[PDB]
Amino acid sequence: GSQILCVGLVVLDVISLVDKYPKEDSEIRCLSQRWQRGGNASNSCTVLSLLGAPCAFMGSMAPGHVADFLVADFRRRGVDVSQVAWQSKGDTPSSCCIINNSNGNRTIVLHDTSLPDVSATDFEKVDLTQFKWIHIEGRNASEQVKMLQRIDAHNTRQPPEQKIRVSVEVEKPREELFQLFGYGDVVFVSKDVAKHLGFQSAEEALRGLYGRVRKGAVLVCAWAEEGADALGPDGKLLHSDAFPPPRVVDTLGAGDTFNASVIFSLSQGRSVQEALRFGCQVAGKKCGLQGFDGIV
Amino acid sequence: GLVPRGSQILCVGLVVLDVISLVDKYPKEDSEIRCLSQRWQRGGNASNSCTVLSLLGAPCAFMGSMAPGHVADFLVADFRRRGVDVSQVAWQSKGDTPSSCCIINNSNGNRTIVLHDTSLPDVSATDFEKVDLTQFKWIHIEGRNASEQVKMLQRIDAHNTRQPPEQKIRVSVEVEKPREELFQLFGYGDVVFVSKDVAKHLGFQSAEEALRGLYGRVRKGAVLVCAWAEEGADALGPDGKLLHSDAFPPPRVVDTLGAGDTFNASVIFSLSQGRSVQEALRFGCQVAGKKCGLQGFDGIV
Ligand SMILES: CCc1cc2nc(C(F)(F)F)c(C#N)c(N3CC[C@](C)(O)C3)c2[nH]1
Ligand SMILES: CCc1cc2nc(C(F)(F)F)c(C#N)c(N3CC[C@](C)(O)C3)c2[nH]1
Ligand SMILES: [Cl-]
Repeated sequence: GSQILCVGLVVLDVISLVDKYPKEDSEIRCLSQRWQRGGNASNSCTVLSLLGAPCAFMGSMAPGHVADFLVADFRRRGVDVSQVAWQSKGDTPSSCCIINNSNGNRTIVLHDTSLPDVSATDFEKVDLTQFKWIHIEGRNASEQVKMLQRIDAHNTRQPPEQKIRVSVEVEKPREELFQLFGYGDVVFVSKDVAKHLGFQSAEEALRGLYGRVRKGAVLVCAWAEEGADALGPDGKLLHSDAFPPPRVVDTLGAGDTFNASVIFSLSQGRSVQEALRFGCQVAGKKCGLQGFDGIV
Repeated sequence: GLVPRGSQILCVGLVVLDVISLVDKYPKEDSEIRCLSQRWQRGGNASNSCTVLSLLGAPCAFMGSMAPGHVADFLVADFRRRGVDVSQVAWQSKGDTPSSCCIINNSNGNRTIVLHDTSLPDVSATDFEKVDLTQFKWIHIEGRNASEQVKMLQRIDAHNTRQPPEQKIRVSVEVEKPREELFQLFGYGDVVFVSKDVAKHLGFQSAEEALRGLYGRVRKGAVLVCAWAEEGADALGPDGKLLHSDAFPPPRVVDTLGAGDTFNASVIFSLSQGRSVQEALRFGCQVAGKKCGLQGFDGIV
């Protein structure tokens, strides 16, 4: 088990870099434009690859010239596309990303093409013996739970030595996804999902939502400039201060850089404290760079 | 391939990739929202004119700046989809192929635009010097880099001087942006298009006021054309006769985006076909009117 699998989205991010965020009905002119391979799992993959970890992407892709750019990006990164669930009905999703240069804030206007999501069926044809770790980006909850149950089942039939570690990301404040809370050894819950539940801090969110996690699972919550916090079976709250760059220029994919760096550090067998710190470290380095090149 | 001699209408100007999103509410900074619909459209004045000329049944070619890439690839395949000849493109070593982001609010209809970057250089007089003019019957220039286009226009004038009247290249100019640098372009071309917005910024309040007020700026024998949306369009020749055509509005107005370009290309086409300035104004108004009740350019003819 040498690879890390990331199940989720691949999107074409059409990035416009603005000197100030536009006012409604205004006609701003951007400083620079760029095309970049997006989607949470696709970003985590980039980050993992840059960190030296052999990784594989699994997500739906619609053949076309857009997919040709995305696939070429994965291949240039060394991201294994073999497990890609190629669809026939639909187009590859795209998004319009306004990056405010003065603060690094990112505004994503997503076009979800209604492409069929990766199903338990697509997941059943996957050889789980090559994977050290598997990360699922919370989208089709009910169907992903079937992929999650399939991993638990494989793990029981395996020695503690060659067991697959699982991580789950709850990013959007969707009720269907709160069932995944749930599964996986490491559960990543976004600051957005936390505020949706009436939690005003990462520690509030952790203490409040730990009940919802599997026995032995680590619940992780990043809180932008406030750093990130973790809560494991011991009940001890772990915290990492952020690593902000002096000039924050691009936060697009920062949360993904966080996730992949926590998964990476924990995959390398480091403490949750060390992994929390490293997550913040790599996410913070990224926030001072455009794209993902230069974080290591 | 082999283009026959004096057969094409050339359009020199912008090509841009417009990514258009329709949203429930305008997105606030640092938010990940889902759009209702997303369109990737080929825009730009000379670009749009080419599309219309192709639909009208004219062999047409586009000359604009593009940088090799995936944005250029989408635009070149859209050009070809609309039968536009793309062999005159000034391919660039530095800069980004223009791409604009438009956010349309559902609840109020207001459009927020993130305009393309300055990075890509315009078509130059040295870029235009390389073109063998003989395959063109008409050359239309969208006013942008005025100093440089003036030399292009001087070049067409030079070419024309040494040709029989039956093989002389007719020329048109579009001054659409209210930029000072452009107003020198009035003195060039056989047909001069002035926009309602340019006319207003110069103090004019009607097509009549604009044509009578600016006809002095044109060269001897030129036609100065001004379309004023719902008020129709006027043309003014060297005879001093102010021509007019009323607008031909559609039953319900769908998309007005690119209708000025549809008008321009239709006036050019009609004049290129040997029709009169009055017959061309009319046709221009008819085609631009039909376009307004249609989404995109699909069935304008
Ligand atoms: C309000 C938007 C925003 C600003 C910002 N700044 C930083 C900085 F500390 F580096 F300056 C980080 C980082 N690391 C960060 N996020 C991105 C998601 C995250 C993993 O929770 C941390 C941020 N998010
Ligand atoms: C204020 C926005 C606007 C509405 C509108 N409606 C029409 C209609 F008459 F068809 F209803 C036309 C036309 N033809 C038109 N313009 C767009 C450029 C043009 C060549 O001057 C004509 C319009 N512009
Ligand atoms: Cl422009």
